Amino acid sequence: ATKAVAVLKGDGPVQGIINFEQKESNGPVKVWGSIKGLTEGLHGFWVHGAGGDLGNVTADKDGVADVSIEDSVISLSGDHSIIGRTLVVHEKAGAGAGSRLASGVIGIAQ
Repeated sequence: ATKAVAVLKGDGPVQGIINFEQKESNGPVKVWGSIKGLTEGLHGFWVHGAGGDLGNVTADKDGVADVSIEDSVISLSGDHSIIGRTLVVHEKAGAGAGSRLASGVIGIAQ
């Protein structure tokens, strides 16, 4: 199997760590992670450039956001291994204009 981890951080309160997983070169890439600091509402937090663009993420009263969804596209295994890409977040979904609030990097779960 293959595991991937990426540490994201905005300025101070904004912080999270998205985890990945793969069964084979063309296995289903399980998307799930735990973010915090954000505000109650949607938060488009995915890997820009790669094929891992999903809807948005939901936060809690204390910003605690939980991510748990399945999507076999990026495929972090084989020739099209997304492993080594960059992750970011948008100010809001359906915005169009807004500098990335945070930024990270995808890599094997050392």
